[PDB]
Amino acid sequence: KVFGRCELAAAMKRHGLDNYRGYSLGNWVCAAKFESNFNTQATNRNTDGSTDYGILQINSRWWCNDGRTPGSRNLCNIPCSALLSSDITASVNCAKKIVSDGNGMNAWVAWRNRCKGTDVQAWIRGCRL
Ligand SMILES: Nc1ccc([As](=O)(O)O)cc1
Ligand SMILES: Nc1ccc([As](=O)(O)O)cc1
Ligand SMILES: Nc1ccc([As](=O)(O)O)cc1
Ligand code: NA
Repeated sequence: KVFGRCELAAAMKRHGLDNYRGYSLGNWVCAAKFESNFNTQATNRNTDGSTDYGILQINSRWWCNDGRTPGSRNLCNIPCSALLSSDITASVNCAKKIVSDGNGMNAWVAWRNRCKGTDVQAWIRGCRL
């Protein structure tokens, strides 16, 4: 599924990401835009052999099991394919675990480089939430 901007903002809010760990909703919408282009089916291989999955490009080295990242943890206890669903529940639950992990949203390279410190409220302008 390719989400619309306000459509994703509504979904993330309904799942309690807004202000989760102090990160306002625009942070999560911005991250999703620059990690996946709002596409739940997005996958991208990393140099280390792991792969990033879904709307928030969750990594198989630590978070989900993709059957091919030898030496990996599956801390969200989920197959990585579950993170590609049109239903973002699994991605959201796993993201809440990641953002609690210690480095907060810095875990997401696109957020750090393209969202952090910017006017992220712009990402939810016009939405009815
Ligand atoms: N903004 C953005 C554009 C393209 C992609 As991709 O799913 O092609 O790696 C991901 C994010
Ligand atoms: N050889 C081997 C291949 C894949 C995995 As796994 O990414 O499912 O944990 C573990 C070991
Ligand atoms: N200056 C400023 C910085 C961030 C935010 As907000 O995205 O946490 O609502 C609001 C104002
Ligand atoms: Na894994």
